[PDB]
Amino acid sequence: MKVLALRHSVAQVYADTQIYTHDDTKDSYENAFLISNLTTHNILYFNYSARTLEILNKSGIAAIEIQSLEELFTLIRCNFTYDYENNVVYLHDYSYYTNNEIRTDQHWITKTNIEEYLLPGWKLTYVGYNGNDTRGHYNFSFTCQNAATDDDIIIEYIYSEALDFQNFMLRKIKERMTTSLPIARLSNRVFRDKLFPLLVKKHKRVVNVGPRNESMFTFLNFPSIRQFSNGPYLVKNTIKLKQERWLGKRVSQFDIGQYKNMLNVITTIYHYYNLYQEKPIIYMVGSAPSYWIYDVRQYSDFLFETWDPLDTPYSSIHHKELFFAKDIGKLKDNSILYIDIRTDRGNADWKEWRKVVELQTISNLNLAYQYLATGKSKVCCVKLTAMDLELPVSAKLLHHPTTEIRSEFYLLLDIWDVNNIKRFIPKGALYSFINNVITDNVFIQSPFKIRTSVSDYIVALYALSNDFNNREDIINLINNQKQSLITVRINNTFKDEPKVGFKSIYDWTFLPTDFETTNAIVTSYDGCLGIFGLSISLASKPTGNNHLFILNGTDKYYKLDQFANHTGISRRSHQVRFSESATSYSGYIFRDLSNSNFNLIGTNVENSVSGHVYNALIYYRYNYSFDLKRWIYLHSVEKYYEHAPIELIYACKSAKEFASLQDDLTVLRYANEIENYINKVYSITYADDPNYFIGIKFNNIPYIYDVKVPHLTFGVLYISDNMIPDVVKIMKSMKQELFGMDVTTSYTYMLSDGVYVANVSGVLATYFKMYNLFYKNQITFGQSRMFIPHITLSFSNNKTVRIETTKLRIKSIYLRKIRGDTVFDMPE
Amino acid sequence: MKVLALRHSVAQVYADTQIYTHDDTKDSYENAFLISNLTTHNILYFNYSARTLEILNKSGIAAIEIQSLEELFTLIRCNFTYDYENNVVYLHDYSYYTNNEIRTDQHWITKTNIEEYLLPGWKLTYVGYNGNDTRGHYNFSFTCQNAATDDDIIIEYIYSEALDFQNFMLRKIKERMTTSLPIARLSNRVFRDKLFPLLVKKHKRVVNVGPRNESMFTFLNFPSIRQFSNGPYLVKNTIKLKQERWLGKRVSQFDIGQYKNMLNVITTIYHYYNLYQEKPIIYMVGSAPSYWIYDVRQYSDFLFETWDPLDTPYSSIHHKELFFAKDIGKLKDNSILYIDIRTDRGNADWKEWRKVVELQTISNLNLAYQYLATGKSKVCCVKLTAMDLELPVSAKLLHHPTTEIRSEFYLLLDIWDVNNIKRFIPKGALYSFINNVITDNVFIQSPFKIRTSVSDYIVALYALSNDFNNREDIINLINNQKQSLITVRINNTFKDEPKVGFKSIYDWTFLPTDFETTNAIVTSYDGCLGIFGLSISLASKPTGNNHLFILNGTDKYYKLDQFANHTGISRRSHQVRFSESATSYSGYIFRDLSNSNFNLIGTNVENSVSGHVYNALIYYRYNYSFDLKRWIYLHSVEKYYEHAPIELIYACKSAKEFASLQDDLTVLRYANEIENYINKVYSITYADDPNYFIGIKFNNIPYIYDVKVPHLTFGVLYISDNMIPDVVKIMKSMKQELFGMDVTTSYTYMLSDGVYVANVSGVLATYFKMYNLFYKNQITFGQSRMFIPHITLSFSNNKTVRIETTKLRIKSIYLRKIRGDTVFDMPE
Ligand SMILES: Nc1nc2c(ncn2[C@@H]2O[C@H](COP(=O)(O)O)[C@@H](O)[C@H]2O)c(=O)[nH]1
Ligand SMILES: Nc1nc2c(ncn2[C@@H]2O[C@H](COP(=O)(O)O)[C@@H](O)[C@H]2O)c(=O)[nH]1
Repeated sequence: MKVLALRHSVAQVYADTQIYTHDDTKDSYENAFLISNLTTHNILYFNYSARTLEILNKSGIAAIEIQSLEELFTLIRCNFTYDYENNVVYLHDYSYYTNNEIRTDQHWITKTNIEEYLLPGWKLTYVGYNGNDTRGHYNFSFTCQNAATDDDIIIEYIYSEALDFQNFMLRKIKERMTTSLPIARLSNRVFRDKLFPLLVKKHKRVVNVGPRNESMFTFLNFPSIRQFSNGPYLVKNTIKLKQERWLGKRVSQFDIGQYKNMLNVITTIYHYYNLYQEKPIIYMVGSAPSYWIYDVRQYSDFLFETWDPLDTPYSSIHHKELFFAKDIGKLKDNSILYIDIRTDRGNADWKEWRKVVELQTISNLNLAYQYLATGKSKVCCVKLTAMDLELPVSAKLLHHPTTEIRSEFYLLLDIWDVNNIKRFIPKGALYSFINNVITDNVFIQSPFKIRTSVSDYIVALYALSNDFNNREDIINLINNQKQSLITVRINNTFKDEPKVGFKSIYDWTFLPTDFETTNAIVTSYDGCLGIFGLSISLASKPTGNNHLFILNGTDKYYKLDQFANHTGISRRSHQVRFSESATSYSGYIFRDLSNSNFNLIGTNVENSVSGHVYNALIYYRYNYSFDLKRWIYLHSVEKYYEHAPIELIYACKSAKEFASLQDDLTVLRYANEIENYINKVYSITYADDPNYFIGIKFNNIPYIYDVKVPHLTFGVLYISDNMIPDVVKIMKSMKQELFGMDVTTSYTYMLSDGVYVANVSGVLATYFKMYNLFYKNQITFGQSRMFIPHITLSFSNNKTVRIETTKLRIKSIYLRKIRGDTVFDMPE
Repeated sequence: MKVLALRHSVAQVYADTQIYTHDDTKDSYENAFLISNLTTHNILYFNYSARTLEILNKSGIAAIEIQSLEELFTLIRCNFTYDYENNVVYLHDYSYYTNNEIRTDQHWITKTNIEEYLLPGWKLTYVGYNGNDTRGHYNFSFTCQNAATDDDIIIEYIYSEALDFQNFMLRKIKERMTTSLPIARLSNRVFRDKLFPLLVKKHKRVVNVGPRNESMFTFLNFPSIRQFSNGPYLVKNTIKLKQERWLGKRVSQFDIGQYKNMLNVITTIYHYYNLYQEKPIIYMVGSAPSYWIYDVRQYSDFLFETWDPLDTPYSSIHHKELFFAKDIGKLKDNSILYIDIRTDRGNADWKEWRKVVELQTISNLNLAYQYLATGKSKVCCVKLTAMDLELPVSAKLLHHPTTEIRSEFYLLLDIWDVNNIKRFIPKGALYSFINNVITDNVFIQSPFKIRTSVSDYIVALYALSNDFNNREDIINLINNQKQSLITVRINNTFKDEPKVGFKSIYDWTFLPTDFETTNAIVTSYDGCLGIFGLSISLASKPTGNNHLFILNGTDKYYKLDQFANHTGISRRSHQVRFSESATSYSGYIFRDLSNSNFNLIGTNVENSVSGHVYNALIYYRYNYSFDLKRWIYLHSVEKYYEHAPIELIYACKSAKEFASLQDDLTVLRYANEIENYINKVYSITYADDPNYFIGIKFNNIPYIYDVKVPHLTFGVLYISDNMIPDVVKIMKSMKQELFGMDVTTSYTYMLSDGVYVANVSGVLATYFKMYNLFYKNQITFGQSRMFIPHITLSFSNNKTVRIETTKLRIKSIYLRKIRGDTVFDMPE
């Protein structure tokens, strides 16, 4: 939506493409609301106060100050993510292709030969995390940087099994200039970066579920988190594999040895974090060039100590040019040891040189056992060729990709992988692992058992919703659990399909109303950006991979008009009402017809009902950022605004009817889901065949009438005959809000056959309060019909006569017994 | 399938269209099995014994004796349902259209004018229940009758809102001669007729869920059943309805007053059964012609006492030609009173004649209250026009259809509908009920709360599976419940769609493996016909509205090879193996490839594995009549046949692979559903890196070999060193089943690289038994690999050499320690 707030005396409207203008000082909250229901994508907000920007930025709507026009305004056009507490703009613009470069955020790729393999004239540069080395280009009122990088192209290529690179990047560079900016995917690495370091301090613990190599680096300075994912591959499960022979396969023009050397270490550490909640010393041998070190130090600071003949530019201590051979007792315990002692064949005979590779492998294991023989908290990660070896069963294999597959895989070990566990593995049982099994993830820790906990702050962002997880176990994990941040997918389709996918995998799909939480928000992506200190410039789409977010047990459940609020509620309706092929009164006509006020749709300008909810139900696909359920519970019990209980049912009933004609079975369910939850948090009682009624007499009715005493039957009630004395409290306590309300009549109509009446206006708000006042005193009031206030005139069938809006005022009020000869109260 | 058993010396094969022949005396149930896996639809079985027919008829396969050819054989061609205990054939042939008639089983339609409204030349006749008046036409070795009637055409027409009848029947008569005979629909009224009268005595109390007007007459002689359905419409819910005026609507050329007069009584009774498990006297007034009485007496015998000026042919006592006016104390209590006191306008003025209709209505209510003022167990059903009246809230309205809508509806009352409950109803609130609300069902009793019970024998045949019922509540109703007969729909589609429908309503879809019952059958429609004394001639289709049946807590759980047995298991495979575009060994090749015996598919003629289950998994859509789960649990614990535990996993693993290539995600689930249930009822242990092994030495190996001692490693085991003394028991107890088994070798092969071996044959059955005796003695034995028995010859790579099948015999057996220098047992 991208609100751009411009200087009062310096501000221009030009022939732009998606620009509305807004300017007012009516209210801070009410102005932001009126903005947030505006249609277009780019809005100029000419005279402003900081609090109207606060509310929007809190609502996930990116709203920012603009002080100048030449570059501060033209470059903040493009889409972005805004941290509204440190005033940093994370742009997501792929217009940097124009000066003919790609850009990464990993230093190691710059030292490859890749620029030989890019298209002619292109380069890569500006290597910083989130583009934090972009900010040197711009000089604004705010800090700014373009976090768009092409990590996708390079990393997918490695996992792509394709060999021509120019063909590859030319394909993908054309995909972005064709298809939609995946803004939600890009904004997550921003979200993840600030999401954890504050969460860790606030709760003192955290568990994450399903981390992928999106987060290879997020957690390197967080030992005290415990991540769970797909389990590892074990030596225990090589016995499955059919035998196979050397397969010389090349899948990368440019050498990516530094990438696996980075991943195998990183895997080794998250393992060490899994076992002990501490973080190690990191010894190394055989790995000099190590341009992947500087990538690591941008996140967490580790002590790297290396033994290699060649240059290690990036380390604390490069101890020797000798490679660590048997001086093994000189190592500290709190450690990991990464062994990559290797060789390179020259032109020597492969059949005889193979003998050398076998002997190193025997040695490299002897180093591993002697390491793990003495001290505790020691992990290894050792180099192996594919030959017959005696390996521990419970150990974990790794084959992160490389330049080319030529028979080697790495093994990592723990202290208990030595304690009397050993198996013999044949040769071709390893090649069968090498050649077909690519390791996908450095996070090889055990799966998350789906059950509630009370010490755990559980995060689960894109791990659950998979079809293979028990639906009810995740539901109960969400309902019967405090302390979390869970994400699940919304049922964004019609005909209520419970499982939705890509023709590869299906995922479980939810509505908001699957969950009877106790104190929790259930909002969208943009809403939770606001909760955690962020705001985004692009709105969510009605279809596509939208996801419910669920915050349990948080400080922000009571702060309703701040976060996950009624912002954005009517944005799509206003499009339908005025523009997209309908009359402006379409919603004002339908809901009265569907609630049996179909004779009268004149007074549907004002005094209609079913405001917030009817929009929340039929356009949930757009505005599920508004947690409807949280809105209702906090008005059951006053913890601004107030509507009667009755109005919410009519909002539900009309959405059913609407979804029936449309045949949108998902709204139709969602309407059923709500209305019996409305009848849950509070009951509703109906004096269907009442005994008493509240009546209002007037001085003079400016109409023709044959009924001997015209009156307004203001409401009916069914009570016991000694709760009269506490009914009369209410008439007495609000006698002037009835004498003081603008009763007006302007016309006659036909309420029904043989019942010719007037219309009364301007009274309902008092009627809705009166229903609430009687309610909590446990007094029945009102019928299941819609109370349309009317003054009876005659039992005939006549013509609607219009007069000027003539004010009527109150003779008296009275509480009358139906078919009785006496009353007991009448204010005056 | 329709097995027709022909006389030995009198039996003919002619140029017929779907005829196989079968004839053998091998073994009774093995013969029926071989039959039941035959392809075609009509089978001649030339020389037979009664027990082979018993098994099939018990298996739901209709199998019958044929003694003659001219008419006993030619007319038993057509499809039918067979009661194999009373030897009655219920034919389902619509060839009676040829002599130009329709046929009903309700006497009242014959006295209408309908034959004026049939197509020219047609008639209707032969009015008996199930066609029980057909049997006078045929003189066979068995009783027989054609239960095909055209109740559909007439009854749908009444509920169709269409007015031209010739156009109607001509449409539907053409639907049957176009589309498929719905047998699963016609055989149910047979099923329902014998299903309840035996069930009521056995369980002592029966509840049925969702009865429709399929069963208007089934239950009239069963008070002690308690039916539940959609609740009634109440006076309480007229307050919803918009006001409306007289709507003169004609929807039936022929008068169907007798139909509503039948339904309103019948509704009145099932109500009385609901309140008081009882059955009443049935007084009447205003209803003389009453040709619907004889329909009632064909099911249950009631005392009907009528007051009407005109002829009542069918009753016990037509007391007077005066109509029951105020002599009301002369009635017995245990009763229902049906009031239809009415009039017929002549040419009198409708505006003045209307006054008469109003006064009767006031009177007809006075009769109703005076009735229900004195005695207990009294139920009324009274005639009303649409006018303003003072009605009880809790009463129940009825507008079963009629000739034409001209402002009348009937009301029924109970004893508590009078006890200080009354409301005023306006005129047009009734017309709005009349004109739009057609009553659907005489069964207006309250819904079934979906929860388990221990006194209840619950039937639920086609009521559950609806999308609006909580899935888990019905699941737990099936799992956590004994004493029932539940039906649910099968997931007959691919891509595992949980809810399936007609684009009108969706219904919850199941697999068999959703349910961990304790002692229950989960079979098809045809299987349960066998259980209850029936058998059907048409097989179920792979797609269409197939339904799981679930019998809990019944005497027949242990009788495996009788009911819901392995009958029919391989019918579709044999079609695929030989005919439908594949080699006969296709299944014998695939399952070895998918279980890593892919080097060898020579010995897949015999000694293959995964027999019953692999067919039960990939063709479940055809043979879900075989409850796979019941088959497995009763072989976990011996309560004929025996296979090893190991074989069932390989059956599951191969179905996964099969369903992966096909991408049939439902088998793929169903395979996962089973294999961890296999690992549930019993564990499996694997000596993956064993310590000991069982070895077998031979006199002389007729091959070339370089290993110093060729041997058969018959099996491996991982045990403690003082469970040798109870391993040797089994070494001893089966020493001759090893010496006595037909060890044979016929060729060499390559088991793997550098391992050149022979093949051993004919030993596995002993190997599978041995696995079980070590098993229940809690001894590990076998690896996760498939044990392919082999004699090692040389560590080279050579050519398969074939020899004649040469028998090898045992020098000795021995239990050896892996890499040890001693043994401790060797039989000889
Ligand atoms: N009673 C009530 N009315 C509202 C509320 N919010 C908006 N409205 C009404 O709905 C209108 C929405 O205007 P629109 O967004 O359709 O132009 C407002 O001008 C106001 O009349 C609310 O919270 N409570
Ligand atoms: N072990 C075992 N084999 C069976 C069983 N039933 C059938 N078979 C085998 O499977 C074959 C099936 O023959 P088909 O029906 O394919 O012509 C039988 O001839 C027999 O060899 C059984 O219950 N157990």
